[PDB]
Amino acid sequence: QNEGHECQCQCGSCKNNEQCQKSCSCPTGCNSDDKCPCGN
Repeated sequence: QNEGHECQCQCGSCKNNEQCQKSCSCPTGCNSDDKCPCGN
């Protein structure tokens, strides 16, 4: 499915890969590379 959730993380590292967009494992707060726990 969208095995993560709606990522929407304002991190460039997120905001590029539609993989993480739906398959990201970060909290809503993740809008900073510093605090990007994303497995993509």
